[PDB]
Amino acid sequence: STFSSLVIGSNTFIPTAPGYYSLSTRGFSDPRNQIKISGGKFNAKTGRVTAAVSRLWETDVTVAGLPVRSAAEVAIIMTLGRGITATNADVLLSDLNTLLDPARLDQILQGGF
Amino acid sequence: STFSSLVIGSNTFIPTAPGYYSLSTRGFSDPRNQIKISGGKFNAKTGRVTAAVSRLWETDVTVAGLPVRSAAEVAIIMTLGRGITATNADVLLSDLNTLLDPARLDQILQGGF
Amino acid sequence: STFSSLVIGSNTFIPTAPGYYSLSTRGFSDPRNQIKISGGKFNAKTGRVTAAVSRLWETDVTVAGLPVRSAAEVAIIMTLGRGITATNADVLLSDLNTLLDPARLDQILQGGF
Amino acid sequence: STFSSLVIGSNTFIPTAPGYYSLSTRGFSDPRNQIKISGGKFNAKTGRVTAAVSRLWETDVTVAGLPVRSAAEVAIIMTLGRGITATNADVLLSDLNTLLDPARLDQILQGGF
Amino acid sequence: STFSSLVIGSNTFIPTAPGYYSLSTRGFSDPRNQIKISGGKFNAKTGRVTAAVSRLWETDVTVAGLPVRSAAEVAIIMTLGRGITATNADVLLSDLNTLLDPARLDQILQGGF
Amino acid sequence: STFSSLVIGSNTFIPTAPGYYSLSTRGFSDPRNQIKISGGKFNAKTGRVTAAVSRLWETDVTVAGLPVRSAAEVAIIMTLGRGITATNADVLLSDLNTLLDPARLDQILQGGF
RNA sequence: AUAUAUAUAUUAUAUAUAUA
Repeated sequence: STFSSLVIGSNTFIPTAPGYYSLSTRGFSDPRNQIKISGGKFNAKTGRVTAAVSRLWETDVTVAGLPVRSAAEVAIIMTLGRGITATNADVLLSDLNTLLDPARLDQILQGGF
Repeated sequence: STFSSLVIGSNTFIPTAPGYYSLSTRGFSDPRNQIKISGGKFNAKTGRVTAAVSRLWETDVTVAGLPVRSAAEVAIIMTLGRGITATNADVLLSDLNTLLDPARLDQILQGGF
Repeated sequence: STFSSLVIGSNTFIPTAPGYYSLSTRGFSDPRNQIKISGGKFNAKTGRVTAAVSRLWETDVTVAGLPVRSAAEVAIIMTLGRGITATNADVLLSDLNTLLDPARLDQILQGGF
Repeated sequence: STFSSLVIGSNTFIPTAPGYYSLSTRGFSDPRNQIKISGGKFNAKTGRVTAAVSRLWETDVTVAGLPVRSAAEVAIIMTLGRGITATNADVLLSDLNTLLDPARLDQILQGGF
Repeated sequence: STFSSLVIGSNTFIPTAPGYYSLSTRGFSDPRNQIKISGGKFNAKTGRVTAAVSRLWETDVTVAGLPVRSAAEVAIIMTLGRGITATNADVLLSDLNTLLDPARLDQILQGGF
Repeated sequence: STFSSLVIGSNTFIPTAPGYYSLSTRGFSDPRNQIKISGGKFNAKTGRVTAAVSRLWETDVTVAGLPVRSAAEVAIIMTLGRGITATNADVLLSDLNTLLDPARLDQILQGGF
């Protein structure tokens, strides 16, 4: 609703459902490729604001000879006390995306502590 | 202590607690600056692996004229089905980091759908 | 029966069953391509005449590796109070067709409010 | 909310209520001129997505010597099985609008089969 | 997000939450400076439309030697019967703004009947 | 009681009832044109003061051929924490009256969010 | 008689399509 479109490089996401922005290429019965945004929740009790941006992707892969549609969800959840800047948030996120290369991800996905 | 250390640019994080890595500069009384990794959860019931990497940062900031220590937490939660690659995950995460610039982050944190 | 045939562009629909007009080409085992008209109903309680023109199209597509025939139905329903012209109705219909392009339709099918 | 505004020819419709887009000119006591969109509903049982776009227009006409406000509603209802494109739907809609001219519409409103 | 932006002199308000527009300068941790619009409620029972526009402003001020963040909210509630124009409303509102200068505002806030 | 009269341009309002100031032109059985002031309420619990100034106007309009007296009420409600100035109030009010022109009022009165 | 779907009013009212 509040964003007219979300652009990432070449890819352009149009808003479909409340909180939902799906790729312009993808049809309605095509595998989902989208972004979910729920944000701005704030309670005086915690003094902290909470928001969440999820990236959801589906791909058709043949596993054990059977074509199945597999899902993949990367959800970011932000909890920021008063005094924190959106810039602080992007810095922490950037730190995490730098930290997660496919090496460490394969190792963490099988159990890396 | 699967990872001996986590390096992000110049910043180096040493392991302290199980799945906890904090910056080498900081003290224990100093505000927290750290990374929590708990990953690798798999059930063949759903064929889905689930992992989480969290970034936690505290800063001493003056808010409305009063000195306060505030917390900021960006948590990534990955839920991947069979046949999704760690490369797919880094792609989706990179998409999210590119999407979240401070402008959109602020809009969403103030309530953006 | 009250329409001898319905011409739409290149295609010509002949009546088969009461209120049914299918494409002249199709054989009986071919997928259905038809128009269902039923209208003129008036109840004194509401003072509203009501009419409907449905369009039904089937196509053979492979889904989940199985060749299957799926359907697609677009139904227009007109409810008009005393003092409305058929021209008022064609104006409203034209408005809706100008409004619904494939992009907006995909959006609405994926959950558009 | 997912559409900032709907332009149709000269006229421009702004959203007022969830799923409602009325003409920007009209005041609150003026007759209603609006579009009602609600769609995206999918049930696994039928494998059919269903959506609806209604057009609602009221006008003030004297009937039986009494000035009365009467309504006129043209509702499009889309039911699409797996493997249909939004382009398939716009084609069917265009077919119906080409088909329905005022003459045929008057005929159908007066009882056309 | 019916209104893409609210402009008042030099100040520009962007939409954040449903019916919420905050100044483009401010951050989420920064004090609130915003406009809440919730309007258009109509029942034919009373023939009365009801709408509300609120202005919310926070400032960090030292009070009795202690730094405090204080809130200030001016809320307009319009209740209009059939046949009242939006022009009538702006006239009445302009009357109220002309009437409330700081002298009378202070007198009334200290208890003026 | 506390104000001897309220003057707005050419128009002069005399106090009639406690909290009530009606136009000097208007008789007692004439349509109401008045200002209601209730103000100064302050509780230590909230720390905030509340006041309210309403503008009430009635006009005779023929609707559906029947002459009816329609009401119109624009109420301002102020809630100001300690540290706020009456000048701050007039500024916020002035912002609102600048923001509400007949364009945006007609659009909000039919539902603008 | 069964199944599916849309719109109006504060559970009720109106309407379309598929199957026996």
